[PDB]
Amino acid sequence: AGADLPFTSVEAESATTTGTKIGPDYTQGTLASEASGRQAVRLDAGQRVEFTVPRAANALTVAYSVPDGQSGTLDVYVNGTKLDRSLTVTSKYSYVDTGWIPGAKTHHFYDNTRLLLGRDVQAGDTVTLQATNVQVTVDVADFEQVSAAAGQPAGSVSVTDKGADPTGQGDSTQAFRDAIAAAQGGVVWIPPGDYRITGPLSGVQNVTLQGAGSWYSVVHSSHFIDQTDSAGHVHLKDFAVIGEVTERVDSSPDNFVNGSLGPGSSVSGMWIQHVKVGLWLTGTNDDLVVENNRILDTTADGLNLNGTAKNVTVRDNFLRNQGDDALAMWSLYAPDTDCRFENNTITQPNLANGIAIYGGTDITVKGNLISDTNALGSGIAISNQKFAEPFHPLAGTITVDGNTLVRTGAINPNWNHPMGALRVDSYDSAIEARVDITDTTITDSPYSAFEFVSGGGQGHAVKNVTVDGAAVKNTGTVVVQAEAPGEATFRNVTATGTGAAGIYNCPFPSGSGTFTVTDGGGNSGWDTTWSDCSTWPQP
Ligand SMILES: [Ca+2]
Repeated sequence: AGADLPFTSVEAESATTTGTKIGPDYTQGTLASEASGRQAVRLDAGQRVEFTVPRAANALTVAYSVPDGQSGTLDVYVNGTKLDRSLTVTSKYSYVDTGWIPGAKTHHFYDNTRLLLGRDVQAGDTVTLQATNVQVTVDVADFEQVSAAAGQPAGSVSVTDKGADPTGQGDSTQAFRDAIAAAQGGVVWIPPGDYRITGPLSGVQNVTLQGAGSWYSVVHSSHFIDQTDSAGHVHLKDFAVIGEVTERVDSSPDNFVNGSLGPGSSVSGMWIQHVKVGLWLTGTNDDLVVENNRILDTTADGLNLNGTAKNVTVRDNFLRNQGDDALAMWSLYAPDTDCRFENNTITQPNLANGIAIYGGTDITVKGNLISDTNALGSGIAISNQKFAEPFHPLAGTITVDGNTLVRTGAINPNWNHPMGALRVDSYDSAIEARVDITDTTITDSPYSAFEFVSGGGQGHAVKNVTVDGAAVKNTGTVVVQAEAPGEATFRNVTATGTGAAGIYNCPFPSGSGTFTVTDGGGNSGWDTTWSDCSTWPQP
């Protein structure tokens, strides 16, 4: 499961250090709770963490936190020799409050900082991070092989020929606009450099915007593309869009893409960071492919298909440190139809879900690796929670296949009751789609594995659900947390290390009916039921 990625992560807590390990802790609002693996290494200015390089690499991304209000640098050594550049570390993009979200606490403590090494280290080499001028809590480091900067394709129109400033001083918005107009049906080239784009660009259609690689062609914008419609055939490729967003303003489109890329479009090879939402997509995006991107450090969702999406594929992306659902489909206005989230890797959404499907028709969630979620969500949520109107509830077949969910689920502070790793939630209406949950690996869940709930207390049925094939290991409470009326069939679910019981079956509200668990065969390790519905299984 997960994205096919040209990098390998090494947890700081698995490296050799003179600092202090923090965690594990799942408690909402703690520094350790937002760390990958629930653990990190605090480095005083004393102290270093020495990583053994896991693979050939020439680039480094580090997830870290520094105290709010402070900033500094983190030195890098390779084989005991100090590199001549350091990582910039700051709290500027961290420590986000969302008081309007009930139950949310201050969050978003970490950030990601990157550096080309100027060297190509190899497996067995040592990369050491040394704190010098600020206390740095290091979570995890990614070791990547980044290709050399690509050359300009023949016939493309360079933004610098239209007046763009690759030193990042002047505003390049008009130059990009002029290049797009001059390269209709063709390619706009973004040479290596830093480009300030106050933005937004609109009328982006019939054009490829291509950089030399997301480590070389860097756009600095907090409002890059914003348009309600487009003729489509837009291809965004191989550049970075890095904003300066430090808060979540729901009414402000402080996003990389806001609106419509039109039909037949694609987004690939991008590095998207320090925005509110990476891609807030509405309207016509038929057949859009969003693939092989990194979306890091966003104060809200990584990507949301907010209605009308048709045959959109989001695949092979890496998402870390989103401020809400990392990937979401919200079928307002018109159903998202035949869309798929496939083979993505998601870690540490600060609140809410790894993947959330709210309504929609014939949706696939396949092959994703989702780790370390927090209060207010699940690893995967398949949901009829509407939030607003006009909403289109789940319809057709929802295919949830081949996903791996690691340390997902959390106590919701609004109930003091937990959300499970994977939930089906008949929040505002009964499940009228078929929901097929197959070949799921659920590992080290702090609470329950599978949850079936009508989360608003309205008593709508969770039904038409089949769970077929699962490897469930080290579940804190129950394999099945059944709190909605309805029915589901379970086959081929193998559980080990279940903390409390196989099944908790206690539907609410009283008066809304029973939930029938059908044992379809092949199940093992969870053949017990929690005896007392008036109590809660504890981890
Ligand atoms: Ca960690």
